[PDB]
Amino acid sequence: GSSGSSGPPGPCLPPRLQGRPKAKEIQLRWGPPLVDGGSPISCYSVEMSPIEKDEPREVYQGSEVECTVSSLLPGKTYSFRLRAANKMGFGPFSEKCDITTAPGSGPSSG
Repeated sequence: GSSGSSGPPGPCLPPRLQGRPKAKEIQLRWGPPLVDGGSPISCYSVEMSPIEKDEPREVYQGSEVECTVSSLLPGKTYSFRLRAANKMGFGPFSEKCDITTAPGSGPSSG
């Protein structure tokens, strides 16, 4: 029994830093939201921003729930967010999760 009308997905959850972060890169792993606005999600969007300065910019966008950010600074924190989109549109971002990159280290493997 329909209630009203479909729409964008609710506030998704914050991405969980996958494995271990890097100097200028970081891995994340999130999942599908509970409230898809009634419609089956289509694509997600991760907007990262340097806690230091409010400069949010879509760093990832696809159908997967796990990606790897790059072009960042080591020993520095970065507020990441998450948002899902459906046939209706994009919804609100998730809780800004602050993640501190690596202090800069590692062997020479290529």
